[PDB]
Amino acid sequence: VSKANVPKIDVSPLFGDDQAAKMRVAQQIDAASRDTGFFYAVNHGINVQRLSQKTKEFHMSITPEEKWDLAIRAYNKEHQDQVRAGYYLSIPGKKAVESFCYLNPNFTPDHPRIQAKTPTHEVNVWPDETKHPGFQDFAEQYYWDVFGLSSALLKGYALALGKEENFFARHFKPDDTLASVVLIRYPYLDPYPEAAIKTAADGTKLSFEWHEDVSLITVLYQSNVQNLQVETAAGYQDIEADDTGYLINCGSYMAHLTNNYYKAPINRVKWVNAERQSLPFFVNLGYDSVIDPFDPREPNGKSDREPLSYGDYLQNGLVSLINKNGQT
Ligand SMILES: CC(C)[C@@H](NC(=O)[C@H](CS)NC(=O)CCC[C@H](N)C(=O)O)C(=O)O
Ligand SMILES: [Fe+3]
Repeated sequence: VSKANVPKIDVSPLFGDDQAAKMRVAQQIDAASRDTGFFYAVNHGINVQRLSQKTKEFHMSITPEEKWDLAIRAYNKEHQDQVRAGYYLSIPGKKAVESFCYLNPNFTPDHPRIQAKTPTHEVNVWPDETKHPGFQDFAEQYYWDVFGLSSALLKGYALALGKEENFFARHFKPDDTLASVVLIRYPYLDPYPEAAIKTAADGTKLSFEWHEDVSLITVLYQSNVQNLQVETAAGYQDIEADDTGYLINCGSYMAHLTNNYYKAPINRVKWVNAERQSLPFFVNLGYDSVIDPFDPREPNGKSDREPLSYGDYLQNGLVSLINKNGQT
């Protein structure tokens, strides 16, 4: 098994006003997006030490009672509105992974999309404050911190594609974003449940099978345990861990709108028997966001692909991913 080329890109110029320096970051994003599809964003300004500490404190203290009370509909029939947000339970002996997903904190009962019952919009559920002091405040603050980094990254992707820097970010707004955070715990288990280990076609033991990401881009922090692989024509390559950087890649919405010029890399999660954290932020636009496709390979830039509404894309992508790779 070879190792993927995953460059470490200093993204700090994307927060500034040095336009030429931003173009030099964009060039690196372009190069990575045309190669394996992944890069590490470094010098990003997020305190990832506190992110990992606060996330660990939550995973390691929530009780079974609290998990039922927060559980998504797949684990608790009483919670028919929780298709996305809430707790995703492990199944001892069968399923090792567990996680907590939350959405835009601005999705309240006031919100027009909640009042209209538009799919993919939900009001977040939270544990008891006294049982988890500071957790909700940390998690909401983190949502906006990673939103800020993601907006910067989107300026880099726009410039990389020959567009003005707001081409993506203009659709990425705090009032309507469908972006999500998932706080995933992959546990150490001895013995490890065989049912929680899948065997790939190439014989590799996996915790999550091959897929393209359902996102515009994915902005991922993981603890320092190597696990991810990306598919190339020459086979799967290992993505090295870097618990100081954010692992970035394009999702299938980007592949659609660029006429596959920036592909959505196929990736999978190797089985590793080690306690670790996986904390993705899925950069999703608003429900009615439509980006007009283009083809950077063509002199005239024209694409014949249909503009896709982001909400319909997300609803179908999340359902399909559950159908293909299982309820997480
Ligand atoms: C590879 C990581 C991103 C992570 N995998 C994942 O998070 C996988 C593959 S991208 N993603 C999903 O299952 C989609 C979760 C969407 C979320 N419930 C929501 O409502 O928005 C892992 O560690 O398994
Ligand atoms: Fe993925």
